[PDB]
Amino acid sequence: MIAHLINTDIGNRGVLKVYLDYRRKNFNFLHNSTKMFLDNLERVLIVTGFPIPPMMVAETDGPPGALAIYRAVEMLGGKAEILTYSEVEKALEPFGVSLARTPEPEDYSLIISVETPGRAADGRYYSMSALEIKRDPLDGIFLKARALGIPTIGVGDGGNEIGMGKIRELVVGHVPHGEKIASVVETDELIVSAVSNWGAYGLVAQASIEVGRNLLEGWDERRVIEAISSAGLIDGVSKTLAPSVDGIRLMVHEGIVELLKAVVDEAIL
Amino acid sequence: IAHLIVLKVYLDYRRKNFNFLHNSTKMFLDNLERVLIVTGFPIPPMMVAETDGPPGALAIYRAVEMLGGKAEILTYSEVEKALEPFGVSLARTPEPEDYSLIISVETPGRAADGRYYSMSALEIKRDPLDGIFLKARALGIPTIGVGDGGNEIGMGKIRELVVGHVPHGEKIASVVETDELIVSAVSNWGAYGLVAQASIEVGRNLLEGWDERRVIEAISSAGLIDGVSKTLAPSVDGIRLMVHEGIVELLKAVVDEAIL
Ligand SMILES: [Mg+2]
Ligand SMILES: [Mg+2]
Ligand SMILES: [Mg+2]
Ligand SMILES: [Mg+2]
Repeated sequence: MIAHLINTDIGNRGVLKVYLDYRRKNFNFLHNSTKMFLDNLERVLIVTGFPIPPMMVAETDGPPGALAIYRAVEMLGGKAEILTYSEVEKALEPFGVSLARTPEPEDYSLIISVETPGRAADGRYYSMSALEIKRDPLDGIFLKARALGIPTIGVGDGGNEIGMGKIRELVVGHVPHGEKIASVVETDELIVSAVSNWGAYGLVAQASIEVGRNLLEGWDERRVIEAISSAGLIDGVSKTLAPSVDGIRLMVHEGIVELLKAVVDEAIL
Repeated sequence: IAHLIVLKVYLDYRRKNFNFLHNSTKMFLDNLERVLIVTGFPIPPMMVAETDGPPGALAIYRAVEMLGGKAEILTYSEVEKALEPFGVSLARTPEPEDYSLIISVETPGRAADGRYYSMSALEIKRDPLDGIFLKARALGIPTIGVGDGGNEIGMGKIRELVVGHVPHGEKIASVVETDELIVSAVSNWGAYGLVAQASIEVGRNLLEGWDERRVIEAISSAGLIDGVSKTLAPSVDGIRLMVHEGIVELLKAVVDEAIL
């Protein structure tokens, strides 16, 4: 089971307990997110980028997952665009990604978020340690998407990201500073995972099984993370230019991607 | 770890007993003197042992000795045959009191009516292996169980969860209790998780060198069948080796991340 794997025990009690409760009530959240995904591939807007205090620089968690989704959208026949901050744009350049310009919800068939800050109750943006984020927000377009009724999907691994507002109670209860940190921004479908990137791959993995083709094949976790790390995107925990994400080294992320590919291939045969 | 390792039964268990893997691990590490490991799960109608369990028993067996303890295995004859190549100590006329720890990796447990059932409610007709866990509990001897369906030794500890989630549950849920219980998708993974956890507790990767493919093909050739297809395929629980290899590699990396 993909939804389970992407939530593997990291050492982060919060996310795990959120997953347990969230899943007890929405057992098939990953599949539901996948149906919405598959049904609206015409023109997908993908948003990522999470500034990290005190520098306010974007981290390694989120961009890779976005890239993986983008790649899958095109393989399935749709078009995609990415909405992020400057550094993240530079980091993804080697991959020739279409960058969204003066985007309006109406223009897209689906808008997905991978590790993007979501407004808290007090209208402010917070990191997992309760440090206010100072930088132009990206969640604004989701509020408009929701008001227009345009399909929305959120991926997060902490409680403070876009789409997390759907399970705000779970965050307040299981995560530190949850009351002040939890985002209120809702999403039509939500994917919770231990590492946002993983949640992203899980979507692709499930889509792959739904379609009968492994859309994850070719993905080189190592290369992608080294590339964006080189380009200046920092690790969210060590807050340094280490080739890792969420304080975890590549062997673990690489292992999850490989198992995902394996599970997908098995299910397809 | 406790996660990487029916899904609804696990889901509830981890919510009720959040530290079941850690607690199992603690017990494991504090009673390595002489460990009795029991496996072997008959598959009706043939009543021949499957590929799920023995590989797990073997990995635990290896870890006990690497930690300075001694291990013995209690199983059915074909499983003995299958494990022979690994130079495993077999148990002879074993007594509860003789061990500091008794562990079960996918072994059938009596149901409420004293009989043994497969997850499909077919009756398992072959000599029990669970009696020693009943006496072990009455004697106060540390006991750990690993299972993946609800009819295995140790599953008695969460009987309420099995009767509710599993089909035929009321009839097949095992009554046999164990002090600590490890629930997992595939029992082998449950056993590996135990070793992976012990590894982290000990600052040493006890799974290093574990060759999943090697083990499964070996016991498969030896005669042990895939539980789901009931055939001589080199798989366990109807899942091909590459998924199991991936699970093991993931566990090894998690351990490394923690150790270093
Ligand atoms: Mg993160
Ligand atoms: Mg986060
Ligand atoms: Mg079973
Ligand atoms: Mg099994």
